[PDB]
Amino acid sequence: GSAPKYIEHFSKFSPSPLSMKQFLDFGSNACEKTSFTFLRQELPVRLANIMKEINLLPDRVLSTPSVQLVQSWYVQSLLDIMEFLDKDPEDHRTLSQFTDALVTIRNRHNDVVPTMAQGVLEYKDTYGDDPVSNQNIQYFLDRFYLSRISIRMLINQHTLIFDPKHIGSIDPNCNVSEVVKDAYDMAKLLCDKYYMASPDLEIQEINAANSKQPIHMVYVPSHLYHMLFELFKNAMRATVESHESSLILPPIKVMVALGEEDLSIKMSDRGGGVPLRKIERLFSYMYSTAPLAGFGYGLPISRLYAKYFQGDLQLFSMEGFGTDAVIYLKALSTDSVERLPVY
Ligand SMILES: Cc1cnc(Cl)nc1-c1ccc(N(Cc2ccc(CN3CCCC3)cc2)C(=O)c2ccc(O)cc2O)cc1
Ligand SMILES: CC(C)c1ccc(COc2ccc(CC(=O)NCCN)cc2Cl)cc1
Ligand SMILES: [Cl-]
Ligand SMILES: [Cl-]
Repeated sequence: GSAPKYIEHFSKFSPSPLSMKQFLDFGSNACEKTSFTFLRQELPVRLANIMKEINLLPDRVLSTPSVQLVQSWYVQSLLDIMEFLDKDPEDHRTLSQFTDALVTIRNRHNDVVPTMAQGVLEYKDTYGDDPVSNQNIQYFLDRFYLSRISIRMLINQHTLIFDPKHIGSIDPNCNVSEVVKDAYDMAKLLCDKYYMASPDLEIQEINAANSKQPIHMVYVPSHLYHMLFELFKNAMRATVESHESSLILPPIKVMVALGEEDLSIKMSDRGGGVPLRKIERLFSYMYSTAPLAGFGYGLPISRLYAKYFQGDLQLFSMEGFGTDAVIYLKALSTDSVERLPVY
């Protein structure tokens, strides 16, 4: 076969990060031909850059089953997309079978998260959980997962639009507070199910420049929902379990602030907090892997969604009181550009 030749060829290119504007323009919308000619080049590039990094893991990680399995999905996926390079953009049947091909590739990779987690596990028992192993797992999986978020983004934008308000998974007029309440409502529903007490919500907006206007942005609301959901679930558990022997149950307070460049979402809880020394481990794939806890993408992945369009997600706590979690997002669509791992 040709996979090592392909990987090698296409890893010579750099991925091309897109901005919200580039994304919106792809989606308003007859330029299917153009998304196709873009993607049949860009996907192999992104696949091959990440595939190259996987193949440079030491052989005692690389030869484990979990990694072999995902390596075979990547090989197959890239091969699926090769078939279209010499194919004819004008032939409407080329276009339809390429969409079929993206969906098949999306389904194929759906279970990477639990697959990789078996690899982390196997490595922990098999070679240990020393700080140096931790940094390497961190470094690799943040890049692997960021890369994966970016590919799904490309693919979702194509299949949603080439099957008037929403542009695939981008909402150009996303009402942040609305996404906050929806994620609260959903986490409350689970909290009430498993704990039979749930905090309330207080939302406060601060629109610095337009004191009274509701706060809107261009964003991917499913991502924002993922992050808000994981935060609510954590804050609820902290709040509820820490106030079991007490009657008052503090609310979870969220502030949504709009600056000139940041759009910031703080979620404040009175769950008793975490000492400073234990905070980093909440972002560690390795320390948060062991053979309400069932729901959510997790902290480390929620931070990647934030980073993905040049934002961040940070935690700061006061042991004995509670924790603030903040999502930092870029306010302006012009500063929202894909952040892709640097190969
Ligand atoms: C990471 C995670 C994943 N899945 C779920 Cl279900 N829970 C968490 C999670 C982890 C840490 C936290 N802790 C520490 C904590 C505080 C209070 C209790 C309750 N005690 C515990 C002993 C007695 C009552 C337990 C733990 C936070 O301080 C915290 C972290 C992130 C966060 O976003 C918000 C937070 O409040 C909160 C949630
Ligand atoms: C995500 C899964 C697949 C996973 C599981 C485990 C790992 C671990 O990867 C390690 C572990 C230790 C070291 C230090 C070292 O001794 N390097 C020498 C290299 N021979 C380097 C790397 Cl790349 C990565 C990814
Ligand atoms: Cl990163
Ligand atoms: Cl932090």
